[PDB]
Parts: sequence; structure tokens; C-alpha cells
Amino acid sequence: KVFGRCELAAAMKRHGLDNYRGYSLGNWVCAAKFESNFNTQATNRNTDGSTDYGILQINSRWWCNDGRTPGSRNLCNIPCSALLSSDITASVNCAKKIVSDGNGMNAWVAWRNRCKGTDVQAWIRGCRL
Ligand SMILES: [Cl-]
Ligand SMILES: [Cl-]
Ligand SMILES: [Cl-]
Ligand SMILES: [Cl-]
Ligand SMILES: [Cl-]
Ligand SMILES: [Cl-]
Repeated sequence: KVFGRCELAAAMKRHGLDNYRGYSLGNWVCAAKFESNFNTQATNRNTDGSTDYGILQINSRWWCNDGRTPGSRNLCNIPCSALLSSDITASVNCAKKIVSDGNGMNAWVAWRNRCKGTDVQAWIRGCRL
């Protein structure tokens, strides 16, 4: 599913991401924009042989099982395929664990390089939330 911007903002808000670990909704929408272009089916192979999955490009090295990432972990206890669903529940639940891991949203390199310190409220402008 390719979410619309305000459609994704609403879904994230309903699942309790707005201000989760102090990160406003615009931060999460901005991260999704640059990680996936709001496409739940996005996958990208990393140099280390792990893969990133879904709207927030969650990596198989630590967070989900894809059966092809050596000496990995599965800290969200989910198949990486669950991160590709039209329903963002698994992605959101796993993102909450990631952003609680100690470096906050810096875990998402694209958030740090493209969202951090920017006017992220622009990402929810116009939305009926
Ligand atoms: Cl915001
Ligand atoms: Cl990740
Ligand atoms: Cl694996
Ligand atoms: Cl699995
Ligand atoms: Cl959803
Ligand atoms: Cl933080």
C-alpha cells in the first residue's frame, strides 16, 4: 500500500506514535517519507547482507526474521514480511521498540540526515488529525 501523507499521519497517530519517546508526529511522517516514500512494500538490501522492510525500513540484523541474515536477531518477534502489510500495526509496534533502544530516532540514518532539526511539522500541515 502507498499511503497518502495525511493518511499515514492519521494511522501513526491512532497507533500512538505522536510524541512517542518525545518524537512529534511530523518526525515519524518525515522518516517514512525518506525511508519508503510511504510504500508499505518497500525493501532494500544493506551492504552487510541484512534487509530493511516496510514504511520505516526496519532491519533484519536486529528486529525481524527474514531467514537469510546470519547471526542476526529478531527483537520484534515478527517475520520481516509482516512489516510489508497494508496494516502498519507491526511496523509501528516494532518502531516503538527501536526508538526506545537508546539513540532515539538516530537509529533511522535517513531521519538523522534528512529530518532531524528540520521543520518536521510541515509533514502534517493540512491534515485533519
Ligand atoms: Cl510535528
Ligand atoms: Cl531498523
Ligand atoms: Cl536470519
Ligand atoms: Cl519468522
Ligand atoms: Cl494501518
Ligand atoms: Cl531521544
